[PDB]
Amino acid sequence: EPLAAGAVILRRFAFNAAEQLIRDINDVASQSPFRQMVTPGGYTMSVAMTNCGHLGWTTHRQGYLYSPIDPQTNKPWPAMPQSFHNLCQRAATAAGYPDFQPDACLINRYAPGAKLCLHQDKDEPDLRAPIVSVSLGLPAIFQFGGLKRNDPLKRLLLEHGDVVVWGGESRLFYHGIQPLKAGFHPLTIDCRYNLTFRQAGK
DNA sequence: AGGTAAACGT
DNA sequence: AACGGTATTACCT
Ligand SMILES: O=C(O)CCC(=O)C(=O)O
Ligand SMILES: [Mn+2]
Repeated sequence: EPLAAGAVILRRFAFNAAEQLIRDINDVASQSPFRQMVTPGGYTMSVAMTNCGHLGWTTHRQGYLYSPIDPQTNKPWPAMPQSFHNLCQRAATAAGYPDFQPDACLINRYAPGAKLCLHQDKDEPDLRAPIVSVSLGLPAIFQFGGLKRNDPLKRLLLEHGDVVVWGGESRLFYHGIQPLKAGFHPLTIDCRYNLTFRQAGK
């Protein structure tokens, strides 16, 4: 019944914290605005993104990279809000990863139709640390597979406040998001946000 | 050697 | 529309 070895879903874990989380997303984006990044191959992603914390995930021509500087503003990413950090630590603890210290939070925003094709999170040098993923606003279908792209997928609806954590044996599993269905949510109005916490540095 | 980008047709 | 090809290569370090 558990998501996978080392992996768990904490349904509605972030429900009570969500209004403050969303105020702080708005604050982060007021400094480093959401933008749709362009892949190395030249395609614009459907998800709009920004980052907070000491390191931010970015693409550039040469690949994927963590950087301490937002290439759009040329200034450091905004500091990680304490609300984000406190929620992360509680969720990580509840999921069995009490020692997790993220230094990076990638904020994804899904408009209707936006998706994330199956991928692995492998840009982090220390793969001992888990990923903590917090869903806010409109629901989305999350794909969670195995070590190989063709391993069979579990498909789970992720609703507002749901937190998923993966690590250990499932750290490098393929995962993704199916094209967002249009809808209404009273706190985000017409979108989904996802916060993805990582330990990106050493 | 090995790391690793990947987001159209059936 | 769920599944899988593509990187079965071309380039870095
Ligand atoms: O949006 C999600 O639920 C997953 C996001 C994700 O996998 C990523 O940003 O790497
Ligand atoms: Mn991911």
